[PDB]
Amino acid sequence: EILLSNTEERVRTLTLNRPQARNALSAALRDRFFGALADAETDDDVDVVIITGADPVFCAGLDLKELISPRWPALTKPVIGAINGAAVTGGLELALYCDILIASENARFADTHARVGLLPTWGLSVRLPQKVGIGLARRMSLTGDYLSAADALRAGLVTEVVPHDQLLGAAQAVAASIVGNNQNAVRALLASYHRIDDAQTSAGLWQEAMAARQFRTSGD
Amino acid sequence: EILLSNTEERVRTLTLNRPQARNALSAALRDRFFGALADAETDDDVDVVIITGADPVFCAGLDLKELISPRWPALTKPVIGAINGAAVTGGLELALYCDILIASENARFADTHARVGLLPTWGLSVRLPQKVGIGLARRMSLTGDYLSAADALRAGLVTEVVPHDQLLGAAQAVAASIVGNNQNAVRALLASYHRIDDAQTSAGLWQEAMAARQFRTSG
Amino acid sequence: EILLSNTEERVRTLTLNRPQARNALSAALRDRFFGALADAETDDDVDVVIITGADPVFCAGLDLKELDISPRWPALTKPVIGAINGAAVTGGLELALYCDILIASENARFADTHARVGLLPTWGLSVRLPQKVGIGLARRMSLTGDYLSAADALRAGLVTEVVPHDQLLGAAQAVAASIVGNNQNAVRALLASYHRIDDAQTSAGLWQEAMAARQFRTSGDDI
Amino acid sequence: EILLSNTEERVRTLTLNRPQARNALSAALRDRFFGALADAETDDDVDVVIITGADPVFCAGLDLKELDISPRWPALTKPVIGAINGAAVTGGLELALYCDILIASENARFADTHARVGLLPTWGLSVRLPQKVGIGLARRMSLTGDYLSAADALRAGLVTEVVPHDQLLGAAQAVAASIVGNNQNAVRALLASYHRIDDAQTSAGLWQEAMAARQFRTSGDDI
Amino acid sequence: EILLSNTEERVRTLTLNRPQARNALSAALRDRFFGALADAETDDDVDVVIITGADPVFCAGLDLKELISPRWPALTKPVIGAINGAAVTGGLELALYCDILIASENARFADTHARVGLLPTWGLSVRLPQKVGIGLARRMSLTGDYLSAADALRAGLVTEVVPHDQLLGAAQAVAASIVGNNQNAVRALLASYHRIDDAQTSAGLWQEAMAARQFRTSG
Amino acid sequence: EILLSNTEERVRTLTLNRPQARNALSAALRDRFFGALADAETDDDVDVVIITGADPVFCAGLDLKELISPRWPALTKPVIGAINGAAVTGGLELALYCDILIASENARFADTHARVGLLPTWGLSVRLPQKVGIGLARRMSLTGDYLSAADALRAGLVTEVVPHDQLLGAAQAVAASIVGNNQNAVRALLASYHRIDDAQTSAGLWQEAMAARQFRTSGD
Repeated sequence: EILLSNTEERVRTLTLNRPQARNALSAALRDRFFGALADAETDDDVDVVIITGADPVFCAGLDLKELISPRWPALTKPVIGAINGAAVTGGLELALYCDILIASENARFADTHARVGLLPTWGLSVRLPQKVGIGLARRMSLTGDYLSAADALRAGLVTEVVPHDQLLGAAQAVAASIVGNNQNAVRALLASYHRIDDAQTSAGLWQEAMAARQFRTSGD
Repeated sequence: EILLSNTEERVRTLTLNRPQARNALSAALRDRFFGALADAETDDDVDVVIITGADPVFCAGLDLKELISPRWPALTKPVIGAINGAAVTGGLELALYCDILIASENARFADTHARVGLLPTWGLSVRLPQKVGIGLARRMSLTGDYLSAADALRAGLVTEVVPHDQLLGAAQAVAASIVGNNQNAVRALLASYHRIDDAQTSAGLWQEAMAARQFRTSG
Repeated sequence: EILLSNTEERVRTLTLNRPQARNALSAALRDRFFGALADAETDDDVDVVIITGADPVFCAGLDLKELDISPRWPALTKPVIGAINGAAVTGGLELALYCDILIASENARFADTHARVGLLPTWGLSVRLPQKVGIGLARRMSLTGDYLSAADALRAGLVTEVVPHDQLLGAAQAVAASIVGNNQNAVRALLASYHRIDDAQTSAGLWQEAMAARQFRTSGDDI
Repeated sequence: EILLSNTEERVRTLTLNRPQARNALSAALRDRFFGALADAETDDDVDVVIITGADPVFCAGLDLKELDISPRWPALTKPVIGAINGAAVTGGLELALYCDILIASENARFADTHARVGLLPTWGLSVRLPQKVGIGLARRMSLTGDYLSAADALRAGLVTEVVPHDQLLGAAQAVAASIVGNNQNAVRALLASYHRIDDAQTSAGLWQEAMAARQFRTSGDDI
Repeated sequence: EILLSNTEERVRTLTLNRPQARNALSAALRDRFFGALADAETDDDVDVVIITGADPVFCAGLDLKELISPRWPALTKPVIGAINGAAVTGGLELALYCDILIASENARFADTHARVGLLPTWGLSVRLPQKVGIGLARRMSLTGDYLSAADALRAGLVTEVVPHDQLLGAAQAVAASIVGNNQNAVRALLASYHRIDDAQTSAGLWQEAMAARQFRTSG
Repeated sequence: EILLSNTEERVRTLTLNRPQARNALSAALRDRFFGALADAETDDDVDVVIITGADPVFCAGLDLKELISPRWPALTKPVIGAINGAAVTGGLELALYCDILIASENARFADTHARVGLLPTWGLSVRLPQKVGIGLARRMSLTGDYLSAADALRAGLVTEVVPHDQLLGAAQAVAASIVGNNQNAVRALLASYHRIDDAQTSAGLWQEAMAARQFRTSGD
């Protein structure tokens, strides 16, 4: 129940499914999600992964009630994020890991790390400015204010915005187009893109990790 | 006839000219185009280059019938690309090399590498993310779908979209403004831009080349 | 009077104030402005800095009538919001590029005249302009010298927001208020990290910018 | 008693002190050692730190009998001289690699057993070992598990000096004295810069080291 | 006959075998050598590779008579080079690819690229400075002089120098110790070393390749 | 007089010549030296440059009595440093700029920046550890102690050490070997090496510059 999984036309959709807890990532949901991605890489029945959330929220972030190392695994199959509502903090980081984002008109995005007195460890501080721009990333992180779907489209955080009821259809359409191409090339090319990106982001991700340790050390 | 070249008031326009083959880049057309850019760098009558294609396509890519090391030379004179229609795969890569792009309303852009079962070797895997964003580059490369002129503008791939018949006039206008500035500074600054950019892209282009070698090696 | 400073509820606003000279940066105004950024970092009454200009220009660039211009934007851990009220040109475009966060008046516009006057930049334009507006737009800006409108800067990602002229400071103070409302140890530890991550990318470019500027000056000392 | 600390004329010496257990780093000794480095940076009585071990081993590595080992060597601006009195193995080789400056007893020797015991490193061996002994020697060390003698470490550049065993601390304190005699604001501003320059190079490698270690643990959680 | 291959107790030794042409790498010998390394990566009977040459030269470089893209494949199994004599130019580059080197007292090393009017394309301009120091790489490349086995040891190019007749035994000894360790960890660590190294060398190898293209272009 | 210049067999030797001031670099000597290198690049009569000092010192560093931006120009011809005695501080930086070093038994090397309360601006803090190793560079910089010719050979700072009276002969021999090779290739290759090195050292040199400005700012 806490994660749904379904495979149609070689596209597997993973759905975060604790809607009454606004899809917060508990220890259980983290293990199940990150495990489900790893399995999709090795499963010859799947070419593309779509990730989404049960409405009205995509992901509210880590289950802070309950409470952090990075776990997104190495994939050569593409992951499309179908963002159905608020993506906040660690939930925003999940969106940021996706290769391709599409958004409902209901999508919005926020970083509350500075608001709740924490620092990111899942790449926000690298990938946010990479994907929305330096100033917008800094405005988002320091104010903690929401970025709308329309503005996310403008800044290049998502590739498409559609009416709520069309969201999954749109993600499936992009996935069908991928599925219809040569998959040896899809994966070789995507693996190459990840390598080239990783080469630029490693140093920055190391610094994100060190900044978080130092912040935790002095607060303790 | 396959490449047209005209020099006017220190602006040289190179026109890919195989309209019936949608300006597909043959071995002969590669040699004339890349060679023309090299000649342009050292010709003292030239301050600025404009590249374009004979209608209705800018460049369909490599000539796949006939059938790929990089050959765009090191330049300190600016190259404005006037995209008059489809820029596909190899031809998107030509667009990506240009310092500044302006598009007809008819421009559209595509990467069909993964559709036809090849990996890029002219910088697409580096420059496309650089110029349209990671998300969109990945959506383009993996789908093979066209990005419209208007979306190219939004994403920052092109600086201007004008109606089709204003395209060259729009390119010549930008050229005139560059020519009207101090050419010593224009070249020193451009060289510096290239250097700073090259420092960021080198690693990535090497990884692009190795990925292509490994892919060609398995098949 | 060439630089105004005012401090309201942990937000310090620095206003370049030579309106009749378009807020051109004379040596005196540079010493004043850069000195003021330095102080703000050490002042325990300040969490956020806003920089802006006296209408109608934000900043026309260096005082060329008055005129080796080394970089002087100091290491800060507090955010600096640029409220761009009008033209930011050349050095003044560089000041804007240094800001963490920009907000524009519909009156704002942006331009690089380094190639027009035949000089190369030493305050990071060659690195940060492509970084924050895209490569092709940066190259077209620098090489033509033409103005980028507020609408196009928003489209390009150079500013976060365009508002009507009389709302400009209101919009900067609203972002300021939200930052001030958050946990300031976290705000600073994150901004610092953001700055280290960015710096790790820009440093090789800034060195090459500086070497290019030295080489260009030295070959003109042969003309 | 598991860690000795002594402070003499602005030089603090930290001696790993479980000789009969070869100065293996138990959780208690790690908390003690790393805590002590942290304190030294904030202590106004200390300009220079020397780390060494109780004879006959410098440090045998982590307490494996006792046994996710994240990096804990803190950001310091004061120099740390490693006086290597004997074997430094695996984690203990990593502690030595963290030092700014090494001096060895003829008794010192160095080894990486990560591949022998089937573990990957997370304290920077994969980055710093090639950095400070050369690529081929690092690869031969890590892959064979064999010992590198003091003589060969000097030849390779891993240590700055080899002395007779009973001169070891004398030689570390002599370097300490000279550093202490210099301008300490300059000593620290330069060391800090040295650390930023190095860090800009090592950071991408340290991240990749960490990811490799995560991937290796996760595929063994399938065995 | 041109490449010898023997597998023993999970150690494979590849021997360049054109002694009369001083193991010069012909088109055919390149294909067999590079192909052999690729086969080695996927052969489950192999943990460690040793490369060496038939006496008296390790490798004289490319076969210049007959007459250069890089082709050393991505490996996670260690390659020990047993340098039995002269390693020159292309052949120095083979030595530089190896994870670990051991030398006969007869080994010597040279870069004759600038003497014969060529620029390197197999990583010399990156890996030589990396492995002997900047000063010495530059003295080597610009002079064309030999670096002796003993000096190679001092400078860190090789890990061990042994008398000529102990060379292979010295290489097999290191191989045995690697084989005796946990191979999962040995491969994961080696892959990680390669990755970390590749991250530092990519930009440089791209610049190496472009410098070679520009040089070939002017002549 | 303050700089000597002589060209034999297409090898130009530049000799720092204020021996009674231990070849300290005054404003005049800086202009004349850095100008002399720039001229050698453009002078078709020259293939190699050797730099050295009038005995007993190579270079004591900047004329501190008198009192700093970097000025070593872009060269494609090789520069061999013939180090005849002490190379200290800015003088050590000069040695570090050379492509190839050879040393008299009289050579020694020192960094006194921390001793005299200054920070380097001519690349010491990048190139020292590049060429002698991280720990030795740190030992040298923080103690200010001399490194001998023998140890400099060991650490890889110089390529050769010879008796004092043989020093220039040795440099001329290495230069003759260069001169006898194909000069199009010598220069293309050396230009490529400089590009590859510059790519690794730029970020670090920028940080050296920033560290120096910040140190000067706080001391003022």
